[PDB]
Amino acid sequence: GLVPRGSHMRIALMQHTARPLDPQHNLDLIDDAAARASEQGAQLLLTPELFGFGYVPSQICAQVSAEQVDAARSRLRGIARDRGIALVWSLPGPEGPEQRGITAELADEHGEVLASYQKVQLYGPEEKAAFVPGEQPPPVLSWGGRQLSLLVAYDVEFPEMVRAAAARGAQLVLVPTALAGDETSVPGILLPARAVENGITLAYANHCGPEGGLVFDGGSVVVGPAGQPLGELGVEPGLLVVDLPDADYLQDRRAELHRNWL
Amino acid sequence: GLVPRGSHMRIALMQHTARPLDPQHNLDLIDDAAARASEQGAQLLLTPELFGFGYVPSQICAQVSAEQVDAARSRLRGIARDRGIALVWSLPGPEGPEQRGITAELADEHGEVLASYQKVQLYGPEEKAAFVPGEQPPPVLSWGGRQLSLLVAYDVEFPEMVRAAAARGAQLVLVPTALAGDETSVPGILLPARAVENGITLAYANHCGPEGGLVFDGGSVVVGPAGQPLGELGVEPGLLVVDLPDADYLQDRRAELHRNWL
Ligand SMILES: NC(=O)CCCCC(N)=O
Ligand SMILES: NC(=O)CCCCC(N)=O
Repeated sequence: GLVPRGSHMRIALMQHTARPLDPQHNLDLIDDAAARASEQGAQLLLTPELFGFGYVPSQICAQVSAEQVDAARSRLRGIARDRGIALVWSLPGPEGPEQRGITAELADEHGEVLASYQKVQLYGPEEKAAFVPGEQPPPVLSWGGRQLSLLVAYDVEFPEMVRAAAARGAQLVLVPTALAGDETSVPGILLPARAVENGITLAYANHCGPEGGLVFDGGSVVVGPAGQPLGELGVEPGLLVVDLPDADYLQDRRAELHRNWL
Repeated sequence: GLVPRGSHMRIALMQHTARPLDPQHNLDLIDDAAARASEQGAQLLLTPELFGFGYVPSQICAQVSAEQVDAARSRLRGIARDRGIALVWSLPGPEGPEQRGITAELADEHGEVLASYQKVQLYGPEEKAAFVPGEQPPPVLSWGGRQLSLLVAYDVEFPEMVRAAAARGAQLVLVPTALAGDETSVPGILLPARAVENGITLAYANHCGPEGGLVFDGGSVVVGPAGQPLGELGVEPGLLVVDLPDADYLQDRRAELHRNWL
């Protein structure tokens, strides 16, 4: 509807099926989503993990060059500009095939990249074979009047990763993902916990449908700091649009002890 | 019912109202529970936080001497013996009023204390004024064919505390608690997450009803490693009896990085 009294940030999440190794098609889909999100008055669009090339880690590593990643990145910056909306995307990193990870980046409505992050927790043997894990903590930055951060997919399943973002001041954690296999406890159990245990909002944007030998769950969701869904999708493609409203675990935690016990 | 094929541990949880500063009454209640649990073939009974003196931290600190704590402890060891069942209880620690914390201890069916733990995360100003926080990680020990551990109440709300137990090999985490205020997201959201994110079982034993200026939630529960309740109580007093059946987060986690980011 209309932007409410008492909300100063409206976000959008893209849920859709990508075609493996067809970035012209996948980027066209993000362009359409960015246009529809901007038309609904969203200021930011979050898109799923590796969407541009499809979630096909072994085939990315074998077939997708650094020049082809750079061209998709350049076009995504163009979409943020031409559609006038901040965009979070996830591509392979910019290094060579054997040296790059899986990334997430935030570009503003001018097409400038404000923040970049390399996925720390790679999932399973195919990712671990195709990508190098990140070594840096998630970034946190002011945008639209809140502290935003980025994490990718499996990352958010580790309470430590979200705690790292929140400990640096994050209020809204944006998470491109690619979750298949009817893993209902991730959105159902883990994500609400991450939100509650840190007093933060998390946005989780998944693929859906048949893609790269898997069938993705959909279930994209924005979870508020009480653990409740501010909005959620089912299994079908969709554009989720949400207005964010305007125990103190982060202070009580004995971090110095905890760091020695992990 | 009968002990099932495929289960070699049956546990019991006591949910009840304590009377503040009346350990003869409160220990009589634990004695009754221990008798009923043992009659149902349970090998261990878990009881709630500070049950013996009631959950009244400021009044414990002001009125309950080290000799009176020691006498209750001695009697609880007697109950484990006389009723022939392992018992987990939670009392003030054995030091002076100004030096003690909140503890949990496990005694075997012979009345010998196998493990002791001092609550690390104290909750709110009254606890923090009445008790000294623990400084040690949770203990983990073989008993009944599994690795058992202990945590207390608020502790379990910190993913780091349960991760510490699981990283030392815990399979079943036993948690005396005192949760009031209709805090449904603790049993509803956090506990299932703790179980899933570590692949462990957690038993959570609460007070219920009117006690010490609060009304306790009940909602005692045993949560399995899929995050599902193996058994649970509502708001009324009860004895919950459960048979325990016979992503690899603990291996994937980049603990060395995580320890620097908390
Ligand atoms: N792209 C990913 O990180 C997939 C995460 C799957 C995690 C899970 N728990 O099944
Ligand atoms: N005895 C306790 O540790 C009370 C925990 C209350 C925690 C909560 N989240 O409200």
